[PDB]
Amino acid sequence: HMKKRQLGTSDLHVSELGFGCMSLGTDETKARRIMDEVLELGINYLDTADLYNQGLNEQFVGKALKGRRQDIILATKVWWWDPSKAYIKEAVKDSLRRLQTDYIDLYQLHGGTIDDPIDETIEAFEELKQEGVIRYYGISSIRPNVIKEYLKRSNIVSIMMQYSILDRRPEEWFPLIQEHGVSVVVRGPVARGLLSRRPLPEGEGYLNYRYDELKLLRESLPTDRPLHELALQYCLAHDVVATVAAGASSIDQVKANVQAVEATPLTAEERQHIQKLAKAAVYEQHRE
Ligand SMILES: OC[C@H]1O[C@@](CO)(O[C@H]2O[C@H](CO)[C@@H](O)[C@H](O)[C@H]2O)[C@@H](O)[C@@H]1O
Ligand code: NA
Repeated sequence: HMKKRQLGTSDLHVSELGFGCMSLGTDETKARRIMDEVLELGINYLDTADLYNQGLNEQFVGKALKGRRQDIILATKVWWWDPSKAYIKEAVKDSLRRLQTDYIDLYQLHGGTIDDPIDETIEAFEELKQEGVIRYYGISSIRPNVIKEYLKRSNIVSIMMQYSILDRRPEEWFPLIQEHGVSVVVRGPVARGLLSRRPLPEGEGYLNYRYDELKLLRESLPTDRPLHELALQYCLAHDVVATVAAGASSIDQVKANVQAVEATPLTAEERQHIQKLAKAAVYEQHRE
């Protein structure tokens, strides 16, 4: 019942819910148990990169892939900052060794800026792709100047962005991304718990929302779906979004995310109501 979407123009067909950001823990047996359940739910997209400062243990994920690697789409990212070709090419070797596999499906640049050596970076990814060490590459960025450079100059297939009802800054860039045949991978779709059952911490805001505005918005949003489901479905209602990496701290939370993603898509009345009710901010920094 887990649907898939094409990632950009690539041959990667990713589950609409992806898995990432878990302390799979200290015990291998239980980590493998968690992974078996993730895959049983029809999730086929595993991103080992840190999201909100938690990644996936590559040694454990490697052991979970045993016997089924061909059916899983594996993503990773690229201490001493060294922005060279040689660094990008050497970093992926480490992940491959830990993962006990010989290719990565999607290799993603984190920490990019417009002052980086952009041709060198693109060349490193293209050389890895031509050699088959990776199948495709992408970036993780909320900087429009970085995004525009890689859309114009490279063959990225994906951009990972923080995106939710409460952070609609990405939407400005969706037409440009889609015109280039690129997809968005979403992080933070539940706004780190602000679009769930957890209390809004008193007095605290979120981006350009004050506390009182978060309270009013929770209450004014449609109530015929749980808020968590409305949040995930709002992200998915945009064709540019290929997959959402929602946070989880347990198998029960993964199962809740799966149930929400497999719910009925938003209609027009629903998506429009949300667009009108929620702020539509833009990025202030790194625009050009
Ligand atoms: O204030 C003008 C205009 O800005 C919006 C943008 O969403 O609200 C921002 O400004 C308010 C007044 O300073 C803040 O209370 C609010 O937190 C902030 O987002 C609009 O709501 C408002 O019309
Ligand atoms: Na614009």
